[PDB]
Amino acid sequence: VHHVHPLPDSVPESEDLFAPPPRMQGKEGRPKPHIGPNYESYVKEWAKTVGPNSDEWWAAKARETLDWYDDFKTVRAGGFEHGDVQWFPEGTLNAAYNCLDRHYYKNPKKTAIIYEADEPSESREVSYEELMQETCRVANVLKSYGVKKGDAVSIYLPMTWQAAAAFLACARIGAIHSAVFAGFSAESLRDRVNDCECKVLITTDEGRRGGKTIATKQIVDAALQQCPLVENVLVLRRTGNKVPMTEGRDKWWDEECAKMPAYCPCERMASEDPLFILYTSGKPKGVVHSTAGYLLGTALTLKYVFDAHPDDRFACMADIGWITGHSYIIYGPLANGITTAVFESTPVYPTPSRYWDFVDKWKATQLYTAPTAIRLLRRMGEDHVKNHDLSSLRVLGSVGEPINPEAWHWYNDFAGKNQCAIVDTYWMTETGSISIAPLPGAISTKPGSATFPFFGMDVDIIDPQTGQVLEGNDVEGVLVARRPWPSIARTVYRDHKRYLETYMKPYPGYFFFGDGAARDYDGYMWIKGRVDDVINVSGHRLSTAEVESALILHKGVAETAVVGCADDLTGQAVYAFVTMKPEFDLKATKEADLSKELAIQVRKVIGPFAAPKKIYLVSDLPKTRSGKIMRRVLRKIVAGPQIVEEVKQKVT
Ligand SMILES: CCCOP(=O)(O)OC[C@H]1O[C@@H](n2cnc3c(N)ncnc32)[C@H](O)[C@@H]1O
Repeated sequence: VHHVHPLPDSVPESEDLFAPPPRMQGKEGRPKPHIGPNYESYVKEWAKTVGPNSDEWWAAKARETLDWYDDFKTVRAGGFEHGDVQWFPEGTLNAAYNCLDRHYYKNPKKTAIIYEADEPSESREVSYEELMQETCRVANVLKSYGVKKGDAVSIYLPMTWQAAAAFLACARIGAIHSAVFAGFSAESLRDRVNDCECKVLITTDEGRRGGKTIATKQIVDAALQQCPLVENVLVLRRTGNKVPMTEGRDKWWDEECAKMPAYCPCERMASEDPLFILYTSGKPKGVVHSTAGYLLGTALTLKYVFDAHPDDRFACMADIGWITGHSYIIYGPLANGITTAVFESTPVYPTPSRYWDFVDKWKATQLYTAPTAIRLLRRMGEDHVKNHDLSSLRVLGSVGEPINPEAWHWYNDFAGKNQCAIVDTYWMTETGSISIAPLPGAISTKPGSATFPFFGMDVDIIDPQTGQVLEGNDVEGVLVARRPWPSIARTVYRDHKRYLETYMKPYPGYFFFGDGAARDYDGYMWIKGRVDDVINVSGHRLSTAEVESALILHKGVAETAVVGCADDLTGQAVYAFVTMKPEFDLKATKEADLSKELAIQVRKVIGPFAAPKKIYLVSDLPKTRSGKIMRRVLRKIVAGPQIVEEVKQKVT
C-alpha cells in the first residue's frame, strides 16, 4: 500500500485522525483561532510566506509584530553557502523594549511571569512593571561593571523568575548573554565561560529543584578557578544560606540593584547584532542568534502554533538553559505581551500531580513540555490527573524528541481530556523557533507526526544514498530546508567553519537538520530520529522512534531506547534497552518470555528484520538534563548520571 508507515500505534489508522476539537473552533467562549478551520486555510496563508514573492508578507509581519526604532529597507539577503544570512538588516530595535517596555506602557499591572516556586506556596505573579524595574536595575548594574554593547555575559541561574530579568538586562544594553543550565558541572560551566570570553557572570547562591539544593555558587567557585577573564560575579540571594563570596569579585544582586535607578535606556540594536550564544551539549557548540529574525520567529510561532491570544496564560515547563526556554518561556511569550510561566520544580515534586495542580491553580491555557516528562507521568499512573479540571487548556505541546503514539494518546486522553489540540513541535537550537508543527485550529493531527512546516519553512526529503531530492509523497530520507528563514542561527561562536561544515556542507544548497524524516501519502511529515541513530539491518533502514514506539505497545513498558551494533550476517543488529514500570512483577514474568513477547510485537508491526537481537532490562536510560536519550552512549557501550555504570554492568 504505502511505502511510509505511521509510528506504530494500537489504534487503527482510520480512527487515528484528530480534527481540531471544540475548544479550538471558537466554541464555549474560547478565542477563535488565528488560522482555521482546515488544511486549506493553513495552505492559503503558508503559501504567502515562501517563494519568490514572500517578502511582502514577511515585511508586513516584521513591522506589525515588533516595535522598531529604525525601519528596515532590505527584507532578506545571503544564504547557506557562506553563512551570511541577513533579515531586515537596516532596521534597529531592542529585544527588551519589545518584551517589557511596550507592554509595561500599555498595562503595567498585567502579569508577565507566573513564578511557580519549587514549593507551591511560595509562588506568585510578577507584573510587567516589576519585571521591567528589575531588568533595568540589573542592566544598570552591568553598565557599572563596564559591560558594553557586544560584550558576552554568562548566566548560571536556576528557574527562578529573575532569570528572565538577567537575560533581558543583557539584551537591553546589547550584551550577548550565554546561559548555562544550572546544575552543569564546574568543568562544563568553565568550558562555556572561557569560550565566550565573558568578563561578567550572573548566578545564585543556591538553586532549589525538587526539594534538593543546587550548590550553584560552590560550583561557580570551582569553575572560575580556571576562568581568568571573569572579573565580576553578581550573586542572586535565592536561598540566603551561607555561601563563599570573594572580596571585590562577588557582589549580592540585591545590594547592587538597590543603588541603581529603576529605569535604564535601551541600546538601539541592529537587526543582525548578536542576541545570545547558546552552547549545545565534540567541543561545545556556541550557537549564535541575532536579534530581529530570532525575535520575529519566536513571536510568530508562539502566536500561531499555540494560538496565543492576549489574556492567555502560557505554561512552558522547560528550563531557560535550553533553547525551548529561550524561545517559549522568555522571548516568544513576552514579545507577544502575554503571561508566561517560570516553573522551578520537577513534574513529580512534591508528587506526580504537580503539573495538573499547577494548571488548575493558575488556569493555564497552553501547556508545553517534553516526551520524557510525558512518559514519566505515564509511568506513575492515571490517578494524579484523573481528578483535575484542566479545562482552561486549549493546546498541549510536545518538544525534544519523537513522541510515541502511546505517549501521545496518554497526553491527549488525560491531560487534554480529548478536548485539546496536540501540537508536536519539531525544531532545533539552530532553527531558533518551531519549524514543523500543526496549526491547532486548522490541522487534523496524527499521533507522532509534526505534520506541516511553519511559515517561512520550505522543507524537502533527500535520499542519503544518492544525495538527491525525493519528489512527491510517501518518501523517506533525511530532512533538509531549501531557503533561510528569519530565526536561523547565524554562526557558531568564533567557529564559522564548523557552522558551514555541520549544516551547509553535507547537502550543498540546503540546510541539513541531522534527522531522519518521512513525508507520508497525505504529505504529513514524520521526524523519526537522528540520522546517526538509524540502524541498518540487511538493507532495512530502521529509525529509533519506529522500534521504540513498537516496544512501548507492550504492557508494563515505561520507556525504551534502541541502538545498532555491528553484525556480520545483517550488517547491523538492533539492541534494545527497556525500562519497565516499577510495579511490574519481574519474578512472575520470566525475563526471557518478556523479551520473546517484545520481539513478536516488533515483528508484527514493523517486520521480521526489526526484532532486537538482544534486550537489556535496565532501571533507567542515560539522559541529558533536557531529557534527550543518550543513544550514542548506549551505542558505544555495546561496542567496547550514575545510570551509566548500570548499563555497562548489565551489558557484561
Ligand atoms: C527544540 C528543542 C530541542 O533542541 P535541541 O537542539 O536540543 O535538539 C534538537 C533535536 O531534537 C530532536 N527533536 C526535537 N524536537 C522533536 C520533535 N518534536 N519531534 C521529533 N524529533 C525532535 C531532533 O532530533 C532535533 O534534531
